[PDB]
Amino acid sequence: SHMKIAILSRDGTLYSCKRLREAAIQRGHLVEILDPLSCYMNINPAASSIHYKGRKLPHFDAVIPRIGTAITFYGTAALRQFEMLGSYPLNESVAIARARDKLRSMQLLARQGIDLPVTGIAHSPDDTSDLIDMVGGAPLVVKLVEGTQGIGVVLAETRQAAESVIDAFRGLNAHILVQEYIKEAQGCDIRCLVVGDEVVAAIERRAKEGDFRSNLHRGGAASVASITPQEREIAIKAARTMALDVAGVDILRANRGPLVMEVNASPGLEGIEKTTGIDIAGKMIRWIERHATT
Amino acid sequence: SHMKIAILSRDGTLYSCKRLREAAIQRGHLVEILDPLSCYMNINPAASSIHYKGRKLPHFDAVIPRIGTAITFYGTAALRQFEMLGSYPLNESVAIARARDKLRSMQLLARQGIDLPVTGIAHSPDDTSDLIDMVGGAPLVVKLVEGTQGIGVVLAETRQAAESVIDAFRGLNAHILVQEYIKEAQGCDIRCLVVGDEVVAAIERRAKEGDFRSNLHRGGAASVASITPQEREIAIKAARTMALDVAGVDILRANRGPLVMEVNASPGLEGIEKTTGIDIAGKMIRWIERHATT
Amino acid sequence: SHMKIAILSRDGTLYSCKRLREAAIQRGHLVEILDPLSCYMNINPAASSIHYKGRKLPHFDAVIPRIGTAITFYGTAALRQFEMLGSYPLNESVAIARARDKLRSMQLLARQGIDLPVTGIAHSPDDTSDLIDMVGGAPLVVKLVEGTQGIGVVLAETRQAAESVIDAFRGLNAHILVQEYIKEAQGCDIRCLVVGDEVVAAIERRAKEGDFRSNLHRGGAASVASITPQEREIAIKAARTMALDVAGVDILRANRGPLVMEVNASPGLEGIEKTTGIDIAGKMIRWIERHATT
Amino acid sequence: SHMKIAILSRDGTLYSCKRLREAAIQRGHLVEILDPLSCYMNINPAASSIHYKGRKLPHFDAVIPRIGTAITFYGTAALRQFEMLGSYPLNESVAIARARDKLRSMQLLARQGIDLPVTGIAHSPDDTSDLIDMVGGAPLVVKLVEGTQGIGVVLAETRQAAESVIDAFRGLNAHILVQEYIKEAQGCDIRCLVVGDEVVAAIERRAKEGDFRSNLHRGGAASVASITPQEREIAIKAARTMALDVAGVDILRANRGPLVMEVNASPGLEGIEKTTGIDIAGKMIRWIERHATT
Ligand SMILES: Nc1ncnc2c1ncn2[C@@H]1O[C@H](COP(=O)(O)OP(=O)(O)O)[C@@H](O)[C@H]1O
Ligand SMILES: Nc1ncnc2c1ncn2[C@@H]1O[C@H](COP(=O)(O)OP(=O)(O)O)[C@@H](O)[C@H]1O
Ligand SMILES: Nc1ncnc2c1ncn2[C@@H]1O[C@H](COP(=O)(O)OP(=O)(O)O)[C@@H](O)[C@H]1O
Ligand SMILES: Nc1ncnc2c1ncn2[C@@H]1O[C@H](COP(=O)(O)OP(=O)(O)O)[C@@H](O)[C@H]1O
Ligand SMILES: N[C@@H](CCC(=O)O)C(=O)O
Ligand SMILES: N[C@@H](CCC(=O)O)C(=O)O
Ligand SMILES: N[C@@H](CCC(=O)O)C(=O)O
Ligand SMILES: N[C@@H](CCC(=O)O)C(=O)O
Repeated sequence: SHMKIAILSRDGTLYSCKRLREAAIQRGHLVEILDPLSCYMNINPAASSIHYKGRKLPHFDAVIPRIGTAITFYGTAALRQFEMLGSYPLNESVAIARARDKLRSMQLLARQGIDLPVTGIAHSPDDTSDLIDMVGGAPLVVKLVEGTQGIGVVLAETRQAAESVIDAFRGLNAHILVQEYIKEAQGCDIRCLVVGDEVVAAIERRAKEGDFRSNLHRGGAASVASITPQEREIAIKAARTMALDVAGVDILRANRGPLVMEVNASPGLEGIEKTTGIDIAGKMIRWIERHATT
Repeated sequence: SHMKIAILSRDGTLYSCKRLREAAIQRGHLVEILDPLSCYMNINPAASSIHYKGRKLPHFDAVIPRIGTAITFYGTAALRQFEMLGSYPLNESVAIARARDKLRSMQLLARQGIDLPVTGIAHSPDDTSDLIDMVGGAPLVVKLVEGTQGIGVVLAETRQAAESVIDAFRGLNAHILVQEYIKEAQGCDIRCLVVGDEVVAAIERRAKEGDFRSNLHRGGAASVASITPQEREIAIKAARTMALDVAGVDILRANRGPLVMEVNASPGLEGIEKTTGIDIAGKMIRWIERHATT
Repeated sequence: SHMKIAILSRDGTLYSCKRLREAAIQRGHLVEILDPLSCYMNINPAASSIHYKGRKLPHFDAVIPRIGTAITFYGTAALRQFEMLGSYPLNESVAIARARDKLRSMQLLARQGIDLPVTGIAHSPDDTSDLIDMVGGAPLVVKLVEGTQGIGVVLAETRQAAESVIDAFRGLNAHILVQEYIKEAQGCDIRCLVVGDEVVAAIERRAKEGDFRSNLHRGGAASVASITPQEREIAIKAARTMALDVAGVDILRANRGPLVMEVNASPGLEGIEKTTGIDIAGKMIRWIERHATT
Repeated sequence: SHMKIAILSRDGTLYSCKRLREAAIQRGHLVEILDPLSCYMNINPAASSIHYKGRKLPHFDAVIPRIGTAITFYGTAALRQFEMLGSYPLNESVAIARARDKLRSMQLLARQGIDLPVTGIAHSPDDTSDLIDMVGGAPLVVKLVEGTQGIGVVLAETRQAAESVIDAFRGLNAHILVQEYIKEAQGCDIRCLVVGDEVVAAIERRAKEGDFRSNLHRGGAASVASITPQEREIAIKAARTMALDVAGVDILRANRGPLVMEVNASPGLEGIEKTTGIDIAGKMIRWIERHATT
């Protein structure tokens, strides 16, 4: 087999290490870890070599992009050139790009029939009351975003809280913002990791006592999870819908049923690997092996 | 005929006025001018009405997006919902979005065989000298960008100037940056306006005495233009390649031949209309008439 | 008399016009309106001439700074050099600088015994409940700030609203934030204009029906005002405390008495002049005449 | 003795550790390390207790501020309240604030007779050529700043390089910018640390081969230094001029003589302590002991 695999990321942390690791072990591939910001290239004379620290990169059979949530325009541009050069990517540029846009993504999932929590979109709404009644929620979650980031979620328990929050962010200096209703659940969401056509690993993220969130560490506490065949199907469908080869789908257990809340094109590996003991980084190299062409 | 056409833009300026104007005249259409930021809607239960100042919008047969270069994530999200609701757009969401990304666009044009000036892409290159020799240029233009904007172009006449400039912007607080070679020309570029499958109008933009630029007004001076059949074909091909129904293509007259430098999905109307005396806003309403379905 | 007065501001709008106007009329002074951003100078060899569009400025007997709320670091640097060159300023650099910092200013006023509304300061408080009980308010105003700007005020009517708002902004991407209690009043505040040791003019700013604010135009409606001798004294004391020669003091009429809410070192002239019919721009030139040394 | 000393900083890193360390050792003081962002307090009813994680802070005899270069408005506001409460600060709020403003500081040093390199100040100069000839330098250093930060320095060796750089940053999206001439020296500057009325420690910072800088690590390499009595006097005078109790003065060895280039109100301790083996953190606690009042 023996591939030259590149890993597009900004440094050596567990996930990037765990595949330098699993690609050198598994069918003895060669691996170079490249900062996308240090690539530079002629986007003109179509294709052309990619340059890195004064030398020309040597042609990778595959590229594993792991692009930051703040470097996504240049990151995917570099990714694109590798694709143009022949490298197989897990998660392709177009799909990664789209994925960062939570709005376009939520829309896409919704159109494709995937059960989400009822969700409003807004920026400078002009009539907060009408916005709150739309969506329905007497208590709901407001999620600030700003461009393509996320900079806060907050629970609004009463009508007035939801009003004061929206009116606050309305001062466009916060820009785009999302409304969806809160849950039964209990600060607990299931995170599935999809690689290709299967859910490779899954954990429960539980919130702390003080309010909810649940986030990785906003007071988070991980534990191994018991996914229903229904939840497994959905998390795969979300990834398929998104055109992601590797993805983190987050699911909320509502009375009505499982609801997708978020999809990630660069899920972290540490918490989910350490929690379950599963070789995820290996299932990704294995996926590359089944699809890249040497 | 009689359509309800919406115009997605942030205010009443010549271009937005000139089509409220041309749609009310031409086959007596009804027009509402909407700020995208004031739309708010359920992106979930697939489709769902768009809300605006407390009321529900009434279904537009067509939407004319004219989205700002700084509102492009929410703008195209709102655009998308109109599309999902049945409205025909001139310039669709996906195509508009992509267009803002100058990097993805330059790449796309290049791949599709369109003659551009030789162009390097870079962010934090690590070896400026190698970057400068790549691209070739002893004198070249450095174009700062930052995310998806543009915040400066500058001519670097010597090797050292090109060095000092790159090293300056390299401090990532400027982020993504473009290198391409300077011209014969003479601070003068041809701007074509494409509507559908034809170039509807064209002007020459001439720079002032002090250095170049040429920009609309960075010292700009407009005058009617004599486009060659070759230049006309290209400006149409660029728009086709970009999937833009309406576009501003800017062309540089180089010795080698015409070179596309830029493509815009919301070209201004004033300078080009006043200069030529052509009813552009009408050719766009006319285009809508040939393609929207009532 | 005949002075050379410079006006440090970024353009010709009512206030800047109304003193080019009043300085050319009143004792026939000469006036140049300079953009601070276009000044450039040697801050070293102590003093040294200030340069502007390739020429050296000619020595102004006085400088009227009218520096933007976003240009205040360079603005006051240029201001400083004029001071170093001999020019008398109304509002000096140090005082202007300090004034932009609403936190340092509120603190200073408070220390100097000036009645303010009870006010909490916070950034990432860690225990919102304790913050809300401090300050007291069951209903209070949260005022987002971010560095030195202001980007929103909002009323929180219930405990929960005040909670959700603080928790929202707590995501430091909003940075520094202010809590103070809401009023009787009724979206109405008195704005005094101080020039030297007297209140030169005063208006009432009344809010619209929908909630409060009251702002110039956040639904604002101006009308001539009846200031009590007590309110007049305070607005003068605030300016004195702040070391401002010209200032806009905003006062809230509370049961307890008049409360300073805000102090401005570049108050607008239009609304207050048109409302009252008073020649404010002239009272400022007159002040310059009494204090600048030719 | 036994003082309660607070350390205002955002975390445990060498310098903050090395004084928790030296204050618990030296005359057995009690130390609490507080994040300024987590303080919250009533700036009104003059003074009032400072709150931290739901509890009231207990009165510190002294406060050691170590405020970030990006938190300086809120940081110094919290600092100010400690001062208002009786705590002795090394480096007081006003002096710290001013210090962040490199422009006001360079100006102040210059006015007070301290030899600096010849330095131009500019933002959007309008005539770069005149700016370059002012300052004199055929080769000079351009230092981007933006508000109050620093985001780049660069050497411009030729006239054209200096032109292209200024014209680049001129696009105000870089904001305020500094010109000063380059050196003999050789990417090497002397860094003195002043505590009170003496230079407590000093190192040489040497640049790498590729161009200059010299920065801590922009390729930096530290080594113990041999300060002349002249250089020692200056570094003390700079700190005195700046009203800093603790300061990092950086000096360039020019033919003409020693030139101050920079003054810091929160110098790092690690590089300078490890290089020289001097107990700096102790000389600061000792200073506090001589001046704080229990
Ligand atoms: N609609 C909702 N209902 C209930 N809890 C939610 C909802 N949205 C988010 N949360 C909680 O808040 C946390 C933050 O959500 P968010 O930032 O959108 O996603 P992520 O967990 O991927 O960062 C989630 O882990 C979840 O437990
Ligand atoms: N590669 C180039 N060679 C010569 N001149 C150029 C080049 N790129 C840009 N210019 C000049 O600088 C101006 C600014 O270009 P740019 O900002 O990229 O496009 P736009 O004109 O669409 O804003 C152009 O009008 C053009 O005349
Ligand atoms: N503590 C308060 N109590 C009642 N109303 C307030 C309070 N603070 C502000 N407001 C109202 O909100 C408006 C916005 O206040 P702010 O932005 O702080 O000052 P400014 O009016 O100078 O912009 C004010 O005009 C005022 O009428
Ligand atoms: N005027 C100058 N002449 C020569 N070298 C300089 C000059 N200014 C700065 N340098 C070099 O560049 C480095 C960066 O300078 P700067 O960022 O201003 O200060 P600091 O070293 O405090 O960060 C300095 O250490 C110095 O060696
Ligand atoms: N969200 C869109 C798709 C977005 C895209 O294709 O990029 C939809 O409803 O299909
Ligand atoms: N620039 C890409 C296309 C980008 C896209 O499809 O969005 C190419 O070379 O085809
Ligand atoms: N706010 C400070 C004064 C601020 C200053 O002097 O700059 C005080 O209580 O005196
Ligand atoms: N730079 C000023 C002093 C600045 C200040 O006092 O804050 C001077 O020349 O004195």
